[PDB]
Amino acid sequence: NAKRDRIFVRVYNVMKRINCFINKNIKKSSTDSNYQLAVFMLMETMFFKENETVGLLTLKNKHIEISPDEIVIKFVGKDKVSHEFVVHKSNRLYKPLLKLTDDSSPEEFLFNKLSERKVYECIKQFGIRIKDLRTYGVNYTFLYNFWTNVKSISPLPSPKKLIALTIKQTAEVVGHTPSISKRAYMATTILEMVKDKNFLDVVSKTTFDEFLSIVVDHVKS
Repeated sequence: NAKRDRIFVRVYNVMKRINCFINKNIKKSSTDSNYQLAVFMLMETMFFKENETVGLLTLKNKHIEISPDEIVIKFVGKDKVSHEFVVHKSNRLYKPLLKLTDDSSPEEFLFNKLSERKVYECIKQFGIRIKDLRTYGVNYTFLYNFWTNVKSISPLPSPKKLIALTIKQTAEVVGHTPSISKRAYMATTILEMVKDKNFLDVVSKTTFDEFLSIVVDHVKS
């Protein structure tokens, strides 16, 4: 598919762009609305909807537990969408989020100099809408699990069972079974690379970045 190839490839590159922006702005003090973008941008793209977007900007400094080796973030977006993820000391987020946290203001929002308009516009100015980042994430999650499968499972399941296992894992990971258009685009894409006799054998020795690149090289061609 022409369209989906274009987008996947577009985001793989756009992501490279948002990461430079990040490494620019995180050096920018704290109070900077742009330093606050770079921190939120880091939080977004590091997906490892609209509802929970609210809760994050509705994130109070008093729900951000901070300790020597971790930071536990807690929010509730429209009842059901309640979460409590953690950030480990080593992870890219810990320090900028440590610097962003103001403990002298428990009831004020972490991302106080940002909101709906601020974030949304940033990302879109990168050449991709929200949607583009979301489907990309599921494609990234599918490729990650697929990758993870080929190096952990010996002997290998074979193209159809490997693919089916990866979709199931991505549904378990992302929380829901992705669209049929999405599953179809990823299974096909994978069945077409599998036509190469050494594809799987090489993937079993790639790092995830070598692999993701091999996949962009293919989609781009």
